[PDB]
Amino acid sequence: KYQCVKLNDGHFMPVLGFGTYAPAEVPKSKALEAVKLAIEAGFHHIDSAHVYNNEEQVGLAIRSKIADGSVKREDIFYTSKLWSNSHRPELVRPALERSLKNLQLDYVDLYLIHFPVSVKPGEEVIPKDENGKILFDTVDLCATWEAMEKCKDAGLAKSIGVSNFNHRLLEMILNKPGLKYKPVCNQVECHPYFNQRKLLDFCKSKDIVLVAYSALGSHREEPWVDPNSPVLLEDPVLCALAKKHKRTPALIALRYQLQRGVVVLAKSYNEQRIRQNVQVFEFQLTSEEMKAIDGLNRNVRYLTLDIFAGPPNYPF
Ligand SMILES: NC(=O)c1ccc[n+]([C@@H]2O[C@H](COP(=O)([O-])OP(=O)(O)OC[C@H]3O[C@@H](n4cnc5c(N)ncnc54)[C@H](OP(=O)(O)O)[C@@H]3O)[C@@H](O)[C@H]2O)c1
Ligand SMILES: CC1=C(CC(=O)O)c2cc(F)ccc2/C1=C\c1ccc([S@](C)=O)cc1
Repeated sequence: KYQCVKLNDGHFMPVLGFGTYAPAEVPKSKALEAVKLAIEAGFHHIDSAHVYNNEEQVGLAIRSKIADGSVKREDIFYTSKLWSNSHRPELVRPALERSLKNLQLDYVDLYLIHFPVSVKPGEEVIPKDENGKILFDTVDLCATWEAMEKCKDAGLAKSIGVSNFNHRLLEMILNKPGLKYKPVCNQVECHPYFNQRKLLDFCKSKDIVLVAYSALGSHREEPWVDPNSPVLLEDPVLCALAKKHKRTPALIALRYQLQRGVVVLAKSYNEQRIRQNVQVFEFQLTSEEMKAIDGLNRNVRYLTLDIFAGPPNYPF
């Protein structure tokens, strides 16, 4: 057994997920080893994406742990994400199918619209013209969503949701004429320096689960994250709580999200830290402790993805 939350489509999501994105100079071979270790350690939820260029490796890890008897498919919750070169409705299903072919899995547990800004179709994930300008596309995300809905009806994705959607964009889905399935989740950046209280409350009001990414304060990889940004795990309140509980500031940050009703992801490729992260289920924080962490909030967004800024659907 393991701790899960019931989603608004009746499916269940394990409340601690393993993040698999790593910076491009980390060999992709490391994702295979990391995901096996995560499963060994007790992660039952794995988070990936077409754009991470690791599905072949993450799929092999998963297949390997099923084929060797360590786990059944039904006790792995695997997430993929639809990349912005395949937002046009007729391209959605084929993108899910290529992900599944690369994974050698029959279905994904969850399939997300990765990012609301669309780019031109084709093999290149960031297509650019000869002058280096990103080739943006104009796509109605309500039509993208209908195509997602069909992928759920075909059984290829058990559940569907979104990522990096703001209030306006969620409403655009929620208020869609003929809407068949709400998003089960909105995966977004969330941590004690950016606690997303406002959007969290909105999502709760609509029974959408907020899935927190960069919950340990991000990979901090340039140029995507401003190296001047404060180091979350160096926070003195988190480090003092850690010290007090004989845990680590990472565990404190992760426990904070579980108690506030958020599903939390944690990436690590390091064997010790992978094992340590499942200890989030071994301790609890008091109301006073929780309030102290709410106090750390400071409007710090680490991951702007501002290479996609300009178009109206840029969410930040
Ligand atoms: N939907 C989206 O657009 C989106 C955006 C960003 C991320 N994500 C997903 O969310 C996942 C997590 O976000 P993310 O990678 O920014 O990083 P994140 O989990 O905040 O973690 C960042 C850093 O924490 C380190 N770490 C892990 N456990 C630790 C521990 N116990 N003590 C000290 N350090 C620890 C990792 O290094 P080691 O590997 O060496 O441990 C990693 O570099 C990604 O892999 C991806 O699946 C999705
Ligand atoms: C959407 C996305 C994210 C968020 C995530 O982890 O889900 C991400 C995070 C990073 F630190 C760097 C890139 C990405 C990214 C997509 C992406 C963009 C350009 C490239 S390069 C120019 O080919 C590769 C990937």
